[PDB]
Amino acid sequence: SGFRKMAFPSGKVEGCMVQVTCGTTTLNGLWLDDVVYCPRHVICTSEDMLNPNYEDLLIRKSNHNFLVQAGNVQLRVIGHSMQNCVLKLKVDTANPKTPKYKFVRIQPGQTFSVLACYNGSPSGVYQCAMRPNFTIKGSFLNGSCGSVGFNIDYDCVSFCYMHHMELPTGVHAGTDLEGNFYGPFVDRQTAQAAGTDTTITVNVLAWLYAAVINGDRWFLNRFTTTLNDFNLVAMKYNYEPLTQDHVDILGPLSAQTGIAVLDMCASLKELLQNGMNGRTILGSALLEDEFTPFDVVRQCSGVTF
Amino acid sequence: SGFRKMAFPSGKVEGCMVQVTCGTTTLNGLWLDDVVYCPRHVICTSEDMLNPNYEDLLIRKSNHNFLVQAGNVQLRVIGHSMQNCVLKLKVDTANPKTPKYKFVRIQPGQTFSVLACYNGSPSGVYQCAMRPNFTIKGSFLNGSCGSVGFNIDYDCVSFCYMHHMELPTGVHAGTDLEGNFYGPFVDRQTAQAAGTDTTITVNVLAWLYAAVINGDRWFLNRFTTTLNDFNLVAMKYNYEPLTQDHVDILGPLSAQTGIAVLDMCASLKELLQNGMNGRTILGSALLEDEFTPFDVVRQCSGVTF
Ligand SMILES: [Cl-]
Repeated sequence: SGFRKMAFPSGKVEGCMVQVTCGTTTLNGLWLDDVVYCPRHVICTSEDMLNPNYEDLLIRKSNHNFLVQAGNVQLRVIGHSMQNCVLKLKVDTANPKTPKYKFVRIQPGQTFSVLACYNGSPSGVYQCAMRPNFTIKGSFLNGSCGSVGFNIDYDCVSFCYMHHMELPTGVHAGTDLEGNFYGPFVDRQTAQAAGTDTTITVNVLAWLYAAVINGDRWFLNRFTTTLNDFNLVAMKYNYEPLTQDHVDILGPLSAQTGIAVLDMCASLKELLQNGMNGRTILGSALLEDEFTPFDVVRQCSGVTF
Repeated sequence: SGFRKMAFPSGKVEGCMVQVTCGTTTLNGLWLDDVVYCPRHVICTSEDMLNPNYEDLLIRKSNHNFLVQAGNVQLRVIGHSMQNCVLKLKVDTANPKTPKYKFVRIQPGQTFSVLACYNGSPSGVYQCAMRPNFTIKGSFLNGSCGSVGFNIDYDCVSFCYMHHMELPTGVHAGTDLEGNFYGPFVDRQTAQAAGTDTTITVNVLAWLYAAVINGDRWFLNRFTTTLNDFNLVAMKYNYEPLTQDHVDILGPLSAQTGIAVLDMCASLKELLQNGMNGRTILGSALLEDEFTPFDVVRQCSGVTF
């Protein structure tokens, strides 16, 4: 029993982290087969970041200007190219630790693990979600760019995020591994602000199911609701509208616990309207929305990799 | 910026996890050099656990009864012994992935990362603390025993916990790697209940410092206090008494932020007496106590391994 915010084991990704230095700038790269992926802003100065022209800045860079180091050993760069907001540095040696991997672009509401790194060295691992406003709430300091987010399906690492930017509000923005930013953000130091941080309703419901499975039940009530009635309350509280697709995804948790999805929605409705009254659910005093239904099933069943 | 509940990278420990089977019971073992460590209750049936005599049960076991498997490859057991509540299974092959390591017995209030495993396979990683009542609040299902907790200091893994038992209240108990239980718990299925779950005051204060560093400051006030005055409130709210040793440990965070330790204590006092008023601190609606002062410095500075 027990339910914790749990990251995937990070060893398969640790073996892919390298240091990338261009001039005075050092960040992290991801070494898969004979390619190292990193943020293109490695080529920028702090000045350049206000209004960088990356294609022009890249003209002054050659293969030998990209210093790539794996632990204590230097990698030889034999080519480089820009794809959207990432650079692909072709090296002469395939990473011998390359896991089975995929690149995936995730949807808002999906979760993933981040391996925070500095100077190519892993510092820690934690769990995040792609927020509905396409930011993530991470833990990133200067030098952490190029750290990646991922999921694991048995032996295959699906990389979904690379870290690029911190907004003035302290939230984080980045790209998929094809170099396309999530949301409207760009790799320049400019006035770009995050939209409404909507709560991921289907994830809250999954976590309430997790609570029931693990003994926390005080919030269950005698009520039910409808999708349309619940969504009137969801709107008031800046929650994502619940759809029939969400209901269907919660089917397995509903079957396991015997609590109809719409009954759990009525529990959530009362929690939103009345608060917690100083009580806790799975050790939290607020409604947690960074566990997906699949996360809950996984952790409550013991799936391994 | 940002502050997250962060575990250590788990790769060095992943390479040490094996499966141990005795008769009908399968759990996890830790393979370091030519020894595999696991809970001695692997030799028990579900019946045996009410009142097991481990020395008598072990008489009926030989080396060949302990099936140890590392991934898909079987290890040959050439000896076995019991040390307190763990078994040490000597194998004929040293683990080639053995990291630099130490065994440490931690103090209540200290934190560590857990690599939850099943059938010798890692499932996830998360951060815990040794509670003042010597339980931990983990996420463990049947088959997770033998999963370990650890800290990393650059390249050295300090193993501090091995998982053994779940109490009827859903909290968890286990041993150090010498097989001595934390607290008064025993590896039998009996009436043993946890004591008061005291809040780790020095950790709350460290996390409040983390909040100030990362932009959350609304709880700072115009007040100060003394150790003795603060401890009158700590007692009322089931907080650990704050000592001068704790004050000294917070010195570096006090120097960085310019907020005197006793001023932060006065902020905490007001939070305990008045609640949060529906506000949050670092994304939490309660006072988090599973970050140590060293954790906060580490995450706010970017230490790597
Ligand atoms: Cl909370």
